[PDB]
Amino acid sequence: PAKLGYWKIRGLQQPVRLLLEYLGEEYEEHLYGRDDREKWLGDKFNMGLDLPNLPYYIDDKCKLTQSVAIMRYIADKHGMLGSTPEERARISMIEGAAMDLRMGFVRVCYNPKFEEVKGDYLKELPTTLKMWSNFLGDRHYLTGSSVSHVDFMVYEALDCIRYLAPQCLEDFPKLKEFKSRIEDLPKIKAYMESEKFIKWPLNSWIASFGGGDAAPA
Amino acid sequence: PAKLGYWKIRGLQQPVRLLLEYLGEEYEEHLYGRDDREKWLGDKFNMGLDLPNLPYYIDDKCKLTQSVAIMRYIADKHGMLGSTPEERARISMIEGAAMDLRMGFVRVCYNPKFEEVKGDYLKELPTTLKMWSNFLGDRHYLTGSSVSHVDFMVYEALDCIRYLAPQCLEDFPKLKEFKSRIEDLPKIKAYMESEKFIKWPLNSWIASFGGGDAAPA
Ligand SMILES: [Cl-]
Ligand SMILES: [Cl-]
Repeated sequence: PAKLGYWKIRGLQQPVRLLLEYLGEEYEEHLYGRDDREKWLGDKFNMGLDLPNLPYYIDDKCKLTQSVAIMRYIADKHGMLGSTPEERARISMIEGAAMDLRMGFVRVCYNPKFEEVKGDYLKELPTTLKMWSNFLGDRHYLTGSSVSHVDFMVYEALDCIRYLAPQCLEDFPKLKEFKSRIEDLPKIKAYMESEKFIKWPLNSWIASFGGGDAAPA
Repeated sequence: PAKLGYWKIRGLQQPVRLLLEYLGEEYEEHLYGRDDREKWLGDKFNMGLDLPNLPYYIDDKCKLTQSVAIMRYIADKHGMLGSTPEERARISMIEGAAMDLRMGFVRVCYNPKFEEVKGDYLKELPTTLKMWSNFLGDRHYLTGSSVSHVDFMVYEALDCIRYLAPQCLEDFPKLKEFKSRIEDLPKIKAYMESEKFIKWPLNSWIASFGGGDAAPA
């Protein structure tokens, strides 16, 4: 199997987890707990990684860091990246916008004054969600009728964002719909129920939101 | 034949500018000045962009946002992205790491309390550089002996960073040589000496650092 590693959090790794599970690809993941930082600092430079970082992916053929590069590699092996330069670019665009969606949630959650700036993120949030809703249109998924790694990225961002704004998707039922379609996919549903599934934390433990040891309610 | 658009700043667009200039590709860019926020918002949803954002790229066969997606499209047309899944993935990794290098500089430059957080950034900066230096080794460029879009990304991040830490490259002569090699590139040197070159600001005008209406130092 492929070997992966990350913190025992959702973060940037969830979408790759989801992708692998969807494709039924075999993997084992080394999970670094909250108090394993020092442990990583000594694996970091000894796995043969060109640009050491978390997450990583290691198999017989390839050694990789950068979560989207990892997803893209897995997808590339299954011919999922696009058949033309314009198809591939379009997927690269959705991918980058998806990262923006996730990272916008990172930069609000890692504010030292979180409880006094969440008011503004949430104000610009509907505009951002409207853009995604419009882009989806009547398609089942972001790139057409087949699932793409990009769908797992957006899915994860949406499932995270709703912990802050639980009702954010009420105005965007095509995004809600999209969200459930992903959750209801047989391999994804089975996985979301499994022992291996990580539901918390969203971000690293130290974040003002999306961290800690338990979800808020 | 190709139409682009961005703020009249360096930011995320420089590497695409550089790439186009290097490849001798023909293009014309709409530049939004500091007094043009509202001019952009009036264009933002009127150009047929699937996911409206800055920068954008529009031509005969394709409309795009996301700067790296744009660079990847241009590079894809010239067969520069990799011949195998593992080659393509490794380029995708360097690309992501390059974005981390640039964004770490963003994260410090837009930080409300700049002079306070620059200490920790400048503290970590050598470990990051050391990583890039080690990855480069004796190669002329990041992916071998040919120039990649990835090289322009790292180049731009390095040229930006030295305005915050002017000495940072002296412990790393190979990176220093990489800088020169790119600047020495015939078509690059030319564009950099042209009237088309945006030299400042590095980030948006409003940043704590790399900002202002012009700044020699
Ligand atoms: Cl399934
Ligand atoms: Cl040249």
